[PDB]
Amino acid sequence: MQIRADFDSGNIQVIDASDPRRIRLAIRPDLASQHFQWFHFKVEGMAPATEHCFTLVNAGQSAYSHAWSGYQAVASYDGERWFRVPSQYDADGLHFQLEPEESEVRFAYFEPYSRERHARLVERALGIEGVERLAVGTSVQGRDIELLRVRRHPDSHLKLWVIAQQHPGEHMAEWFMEGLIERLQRPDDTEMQRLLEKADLYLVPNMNPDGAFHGNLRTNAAGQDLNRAWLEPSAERSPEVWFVQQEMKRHGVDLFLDIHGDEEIPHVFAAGCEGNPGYTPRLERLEQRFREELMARGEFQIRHGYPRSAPGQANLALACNFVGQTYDCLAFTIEMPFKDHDDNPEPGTGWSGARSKRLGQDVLSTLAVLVDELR
Ligand SMILES: [Zn+2]
Repeated sequence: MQIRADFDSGNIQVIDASDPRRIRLAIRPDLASQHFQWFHFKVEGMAPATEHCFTLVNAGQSAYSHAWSGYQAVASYDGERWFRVPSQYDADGLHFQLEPEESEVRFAYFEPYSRERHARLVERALGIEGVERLAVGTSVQGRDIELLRVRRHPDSHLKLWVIAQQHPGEHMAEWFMEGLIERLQRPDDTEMQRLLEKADLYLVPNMNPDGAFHGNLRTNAAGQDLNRAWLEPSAERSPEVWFVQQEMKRHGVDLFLDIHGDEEIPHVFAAGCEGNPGYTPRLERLEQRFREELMARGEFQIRHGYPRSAPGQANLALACNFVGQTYDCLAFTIEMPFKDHDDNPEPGTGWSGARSKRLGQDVLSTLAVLVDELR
C-alpha cells in the first residue's frame, strides 16, 4: 500500500502505512501559516476484503478542532462519485474506516475542485452568451484570478458581485460558482431574463488559486488570510484582494456575496453586516428580504449561524463588511457546511458539490426576486 498527495490540492504527511488496521497520517500546515484542517490524499495497492483504518493523528491541533465531532470524511474510487465514510473523533485524532471495493481510493475533507476543472469552468463560461473575461488579476505565484462579467443588455444599471473561495480549503465555494455559471446556459430562463435586463453579474470563481492548488486551508501563498485583508490590502501580500478592490472601484457594487464553507456548523447560513457603522434601516430590510426569499427556494436556514455583531462593532477587515459599507450595498457571506445541512439529511454524501451547485442556482432565483429593491 502507498499513500501520496502529490497533486492539485493534495495535503497529507504519511507517518506509517505498514499496517492497514493502523494507518497513521498527519495534516500538513499551510505553506506560510500554522493553519490546517483540509486534507486530500490517494491510497493505492490496497488489499481486497480488508478493513483499512485511518487516523489523522494531529487533528486535535487543527485550526477548528472542535469541528471534527459529527464530521464524516469523504472518499472516492474514481474522483467523480464521492461518498462519506464512518468517522469518529477523540484524543488520538480523527478516525475513519473503509473496506475498499477497489485497490485505490482517495479521501478529502470535501469534494475537491481542481484548478484544471476551474480552467474548464472558465472555458465554458466564455462560451456562454453575454459572458466575457472582464479582467484578470495575478496571484502571489502568478496564477490567474478571472473576473467574469455577465452582461446581456447595454442598459442594465446594477452590478451584482459574487466572489468565492477566499479560504482555499472551502472547495464547496467554487462548486457553488459552477452551478451559478452553468445555469446561465439555459434557454428560456425567465427569471434570469428579468435579472439580466436590470443587472450585470461580476463573478470571481476562485479568489485563492495558489492556496487551493497547494492544499491550504486558510491562507494564500504569502500566509495571509484573504478575508482579513480588506481594510488594508497589499499588492504584494494580498494581490488577490487588491485586484478585486481595484475592479470594484472601476465598476461599482450594488450587491456583494462572499461564498465560503464552515467546518463547525451543519447548516447552510448567511452572515450579514449588522455590525457595520453604516448598517442602515434600508440594508437591514434588504437582508431580511434576501433571507426570506432564499429560505423559500434553496437549502438555507436562519436558525443557526455565527453570533451577531453588536451595533457598530463589525470587523471591517472582512470582505462582506468592508464592501457593504464602502459601497452601501446589500452584502452577505454565504456559508455551506463541511458536514451536512442537517435540515435535509443525506448522510450518504453529506453536503456535496452537487448541492453546492444547486444552492448557487437557487441564489440566482433569489437575486431575480430582489433586483428591483437593491437600489
Ligand atoms: Zn471561509
